[PDB]
Amino acid sequence: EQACDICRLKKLKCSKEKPKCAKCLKNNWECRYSPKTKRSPLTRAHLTEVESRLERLEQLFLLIFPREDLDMILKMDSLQDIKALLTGL
Amino acid sequence: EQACDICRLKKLKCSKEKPKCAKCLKNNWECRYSPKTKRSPLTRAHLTEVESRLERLEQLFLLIFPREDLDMILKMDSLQDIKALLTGL
DNA sequence: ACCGGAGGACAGTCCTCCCGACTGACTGACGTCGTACG
DNA sequence: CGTACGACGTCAGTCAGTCGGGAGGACTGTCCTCCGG
Ligand SMILES: [Zn+2]
Ligand SMILES: [Zn+2]
Ligand SMILES: [Zn+2]
Ligand SMILES: [Zn+2]
Repeated sequence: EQACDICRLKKLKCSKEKPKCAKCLKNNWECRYSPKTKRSPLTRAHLTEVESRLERLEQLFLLIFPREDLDMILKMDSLQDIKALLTGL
Repeated sequence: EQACDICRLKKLKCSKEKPKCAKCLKNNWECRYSPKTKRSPLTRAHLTEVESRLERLEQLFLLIFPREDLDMILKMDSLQDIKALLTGL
């Protein structure tokens, strides 16, 4: 089943043979089969672990700071910004 | 297709007839077909939105509580109590 | 009766991969200028 | 001097190649019902 890295990236049929394969072989490229990427399980128990801890950190957050701040953090991607937020106390 | 509240809790086969079904007519029972109860979507995109929020709060709380059992706190249910606690900031 | 879990239709993932559109390059054709000849 | 021919340059059109939206579909895991112990 698994297509080689390059065929994946390019989205063309892979011959998939061993070691290399038609277009990496032909075209002159180093053909690889990368490991599947580890992702979190998409189960319902796990979505619920995570929604319900996020909820409880939100509940605790609100005893400490205003709701308007909740909404800012819940969007920040930068670690300086998450820290500065906290520094304006 | 939908089974009745009761056949649902008792786990027996439901006749499904409306308004009152098999048993619920028999045992002269309060027969409800309660509406289809919502869950949040199990999709990858939504698992991931929620995991990004949780990470950001998780990070914000590493700085509020650099010292431990945040989990102790996360389990409490009382608002006064939690706030009595935190005022040991 | 009661309820753990089998059974199965279904929701949605998460792969590989075919196909269409868009961009770039190459070739051809036309037009304009310059030179040569009358 | 004037006209004609050739050569070069520029523009347009067509073809090919590549990134991309996403169809196809096996599969993971859900989430019902209700069997039978
Ligand atoms: Zn390949
Ligand atoms: Zn390859
Ligand atoms: Zn019923
Ligand atoms: Zn009923």
